[PDB]
Amino acid sequence: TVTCLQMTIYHPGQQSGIFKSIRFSSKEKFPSIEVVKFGRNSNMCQYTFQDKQVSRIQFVLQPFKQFNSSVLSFEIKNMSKKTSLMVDNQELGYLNKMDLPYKCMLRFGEYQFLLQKEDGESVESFETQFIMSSRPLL
Amino acid sequence: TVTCLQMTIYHPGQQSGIFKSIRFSSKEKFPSIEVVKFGRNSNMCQYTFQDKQVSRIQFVLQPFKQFNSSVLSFEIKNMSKKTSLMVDNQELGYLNKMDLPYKCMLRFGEYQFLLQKEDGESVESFETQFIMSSRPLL
Repeated sequence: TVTCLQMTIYHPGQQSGIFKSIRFSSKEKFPSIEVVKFGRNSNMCQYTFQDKQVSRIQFVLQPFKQFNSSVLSFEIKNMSKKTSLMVDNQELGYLNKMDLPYKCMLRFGEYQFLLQKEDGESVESFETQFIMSSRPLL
Repeated sequence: TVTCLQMTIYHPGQQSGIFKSIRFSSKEKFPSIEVVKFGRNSNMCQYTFQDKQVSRIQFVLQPFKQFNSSVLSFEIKNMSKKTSLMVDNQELGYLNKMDLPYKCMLRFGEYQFLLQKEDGESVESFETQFIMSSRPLL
């Protein structure tokens, strides 16, 4: 099995088309070499948001392995200078990083990201899946 | 002033042409967005080695900021499934990571890397410098 990071995302103005370029429901597979970027720039970020309130690159997610663990984990790093990044009740400034648990909440601007990791056997590949939440998450 | 990572490298086959692609003595600037990659593949790594005992991508270096401290630090992560990576006295398997102190020793295969962080005040970019050592470092 491939480890998939399910991301349930919400924004108060999500119907405006800020997720116009995001492909939901389906799974997309990445190699373990990849650093997945989120932001406003389509040339830099794999996942783009049609929103001027989001930095050119908002933050990045990359897979890693905890010591003597045979499965993937994910580390996050804030790439935004003006906007902070809330990993539950821990605030991340510019170029701050943190190892994500199995279940955590992401907040930046007025975006809400529910993050749940479902593990697999693989360590050389991971998948992502986006689900748009109709109601707020908090 | 920019934070520079000075890397002193040693390998007994350094005269054979392993380092014919590495520009020594110079400084090279990198944005804080970029993740530095070392390995055998010239299309996947910024700094490449001709040795066939080096994996496609040996390991990665990326900048970040520890909490409170507004100066750049560096995280290393082994990208080699086969060859383990030694940071001072700690072994790193595939996708194992570790944050580097100002001065530490890297070791993979027959390679030896001396890493020293020369702090600058800029957090928007960093620089690298390669120094060759006639004598082994350990």
